Amino acid sequence: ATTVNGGTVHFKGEVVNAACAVDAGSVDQTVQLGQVRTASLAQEGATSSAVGFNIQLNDCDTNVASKAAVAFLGTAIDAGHTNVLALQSSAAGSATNVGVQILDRTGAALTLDGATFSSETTLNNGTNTIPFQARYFATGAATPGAANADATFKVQYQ
Amino acid sequence: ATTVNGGTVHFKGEVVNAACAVDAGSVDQTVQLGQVRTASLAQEGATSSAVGFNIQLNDCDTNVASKAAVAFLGTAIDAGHTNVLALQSSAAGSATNVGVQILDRTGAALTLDGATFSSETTLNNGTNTIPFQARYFATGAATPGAANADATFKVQYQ
Amino acid sequence: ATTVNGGTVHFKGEVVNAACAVDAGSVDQTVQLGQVRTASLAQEGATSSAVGFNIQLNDCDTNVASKAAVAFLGTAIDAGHTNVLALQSSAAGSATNVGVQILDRTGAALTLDGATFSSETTLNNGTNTIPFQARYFATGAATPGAANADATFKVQYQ
Amino acid sequence: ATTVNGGTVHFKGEVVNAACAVDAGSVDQTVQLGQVRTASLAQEGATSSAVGFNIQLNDCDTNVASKAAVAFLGTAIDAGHTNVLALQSSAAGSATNVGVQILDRTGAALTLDGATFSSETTLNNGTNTIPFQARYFATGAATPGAANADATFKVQYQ
Amino acid sequence: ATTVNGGTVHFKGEVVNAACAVDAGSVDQTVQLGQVRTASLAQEGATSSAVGFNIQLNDCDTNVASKAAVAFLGTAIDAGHTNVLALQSSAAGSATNVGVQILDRTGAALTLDGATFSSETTLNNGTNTIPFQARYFATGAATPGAANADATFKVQYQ
Amino acid sequence: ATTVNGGTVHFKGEVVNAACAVDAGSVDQTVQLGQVRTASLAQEGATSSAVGFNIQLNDCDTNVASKAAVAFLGTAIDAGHTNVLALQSSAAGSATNVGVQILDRTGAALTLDGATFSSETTLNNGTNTIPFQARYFATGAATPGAANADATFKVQYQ
Repeated sequence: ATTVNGGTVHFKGEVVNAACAVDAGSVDQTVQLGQVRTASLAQEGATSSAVGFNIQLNDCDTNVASKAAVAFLGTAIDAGHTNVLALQSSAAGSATNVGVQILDRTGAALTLDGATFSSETTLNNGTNTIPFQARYFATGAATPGAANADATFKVQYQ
Repeated sequence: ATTVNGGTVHFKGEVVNAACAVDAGSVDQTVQLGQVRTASLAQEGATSSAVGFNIQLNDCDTNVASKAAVAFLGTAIDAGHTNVLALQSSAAGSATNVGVQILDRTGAALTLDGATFSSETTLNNGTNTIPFQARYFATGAATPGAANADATFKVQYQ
Repeated sequence: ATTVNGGTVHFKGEVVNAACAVDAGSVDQTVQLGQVRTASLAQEGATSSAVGFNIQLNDCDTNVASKAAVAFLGTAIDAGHTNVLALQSSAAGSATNVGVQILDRTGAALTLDGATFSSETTLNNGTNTIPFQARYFATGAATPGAANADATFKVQYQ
Repeated sequence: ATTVNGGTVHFKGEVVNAACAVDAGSVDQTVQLGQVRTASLAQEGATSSAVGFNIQLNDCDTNVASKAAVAFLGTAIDAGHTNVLALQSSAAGSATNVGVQILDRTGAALTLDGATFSSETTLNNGTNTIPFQARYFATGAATPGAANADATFKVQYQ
Repeated sequence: ATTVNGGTVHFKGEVVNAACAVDAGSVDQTVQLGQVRTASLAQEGATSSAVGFNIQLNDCDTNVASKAAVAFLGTAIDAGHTNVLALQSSAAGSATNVGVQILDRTGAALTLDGATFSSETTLNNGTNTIPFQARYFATGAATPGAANADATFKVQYQ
Repeated sequence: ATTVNGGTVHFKGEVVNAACAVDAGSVDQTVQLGQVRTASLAQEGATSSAVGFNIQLNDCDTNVASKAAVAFLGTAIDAGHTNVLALQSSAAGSATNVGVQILDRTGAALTLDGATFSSETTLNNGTNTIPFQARYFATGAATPGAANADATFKVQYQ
């Protein structure tokens, strides 16, 4: 009887030519690292506790590819720390001398060039979960502030 | 003492003469369908796994109306596929022979003309959620690319 | 106390005896198609990915009219391609053998003469948005250059 | 090295002895009102929906002045409607019985004599923005046509 | 080897001499009020449900200032309702007798004169978020339409 | 029946002979730096917190090129600071001794001559995202004011 305007729906997705497809919950996931004390990042090379995040793969076909690796891309904090993400929230409130390190399943920090892939993980037919960890890395004496960071990843099927 | 310029706030809303009001989280929502392999859309009529999204109606009054239906409006991929959304992100990166198909609570695909309303759902006083599903539809051999799409919906109360 | 002259303000608008009124954001809008590779437009009939744009109608009264259609009027690239917009930015830099195609909600290219109206969209009282898509159309081997174009539209109410 | 003629650049500006300075984007701005229906302006005194626009003040010094007001100057539509702008685009095609009203931040229409100043908004050090609204005013039965208008403003500092 | 023109990037920001700095996500934010029924705004003085939004301050120094207040500036709907924002989207389609009220942390509606600051909130070193609410206010029998509004705010530190 | 003039639509884009094409959302994008305090920019060489932005590439073909680099072009603040964007808003109200630095994915600031390309990022078939950061740079004691800036970029494929 009465018809009114409702609104808009935006659909996001991608068609890939690969052995697996990234889950809808892994393409744009947010990782809450929590707070970290300055006393825990009081020197160069100091690290915080790790926070785990996963990249799920769906509809995997082991006949097409047997192993999958992930390479992360982002802004590095320095020219001597290529495996540490630079913080980026705003222009005023952000921690200095602090970055974010992404660790593959072997526990090694991945360099953020978009070309160095992590350790290959064998795939099974179906749903695959690749484990990663993230932590704060101190390039000096840390100062308080926001510690948000962003990165993109690509998956290599071989 | 010290007063500085802060910024600007924009308020978006609508006043409707209807039995229900669309929730602020449903008037403009993003649905992340994730990725789909090209191998899963290798023929005309192929479909992917469905992703659900809801349209929430607030402050519903059953004395005004008891049933609600939703009609979507968007560009169609072809004249032979009038229930398949055409992808629209940019001029370079997009999947070909692929479209987004919107499913109502009965599993049928809705016509994207803004005049074919979904199955009517009984309303109760207060908050009502109308379930919907979105998937990918292949009008041929799919090719890799971005698969973003947009559509608008209206709500009919009777 | 101190009075100085500030400037000038210009107001643009129209009064129409129609069922709806075009929104202020739709009477003069810019659509960013983005870049497209010459490799994707390497032959006659080649098309690019589509970019969407909407023409919003406000204060619609379904008693006056229930269906709305839109015709477009611009310079055609050729007499054998009457649905392709010719590019026009300057005298030096522009793409050759490239045009702009406007697609209505059925996915069909519209003739650019201001007399071939698109598919009639059902109207509801209040805000109405009519979806359109724009893409690049190759009338030959495309060559690099700017690809700016423009057109005027008129709305038919019945 | 080939040297060719390039063209001409014209610089516009003004040196003011005032507390603030009008932004380069506010000295000459175009306000797009959109379309309005004759049915919404079918009687004397009928108003349309308002469209907002701002006049921005830069480099404000509160030590010189603390309050700024704006007076608008233009051709009135009648002797009994001195706060309604007369339309002016060309000798034909303009709307009759329609005018433009500039609304203060208190919602009151401003007299278009260049001497009635608006509400005195309080200034802060730095960028300052004064909100304004423009709407269509019907002095009779509105007729279709173009509804362009122009006005000039001066800023009072005290 | 192949160099092409990419595009343009625009950087927006402000340098302030204040105890805090407004976050990049708070200087220009959109608040989605959602829809409201005319039945909920059927009389003068009727209010809708509130939608919350925050203004975030970064790099706060409690040594410089301990309390922060926010004053909003915009066009008032009338002269008796100086705390109700006037709607402004286009010349047609907006709601009538409907406004937007901004409520501070104490629930009181703020006068939109740009000089009546909200309740003082104590600042802590680092990130501070000031809670605000926005609701709909009826100045009579509400009529259907778009209900967009805009306002600017300034932050006082003392 | 009733046909009225609707308005104008302008299509903007480019045809490029390159390995990738810049996304429509990256050809002309506005990034919000936010506010920054003069206390954080109180000396030459002082920097602010970084704000990230991306240049998305679409329809990438790794058979044409495997790496992409971006060079930015704009007005430098001084002769000794060739990698700091000069602020440009208007004849009044801008900040002094403040500029914008665009940081490569390696964390280094880029020279703004349109010929110093950033570090190459490996490309994959399909959508590619190149990360960048923007911050404020002080060439002296910063003064309050607006801090808007502009720059153009070009992409090298090799």
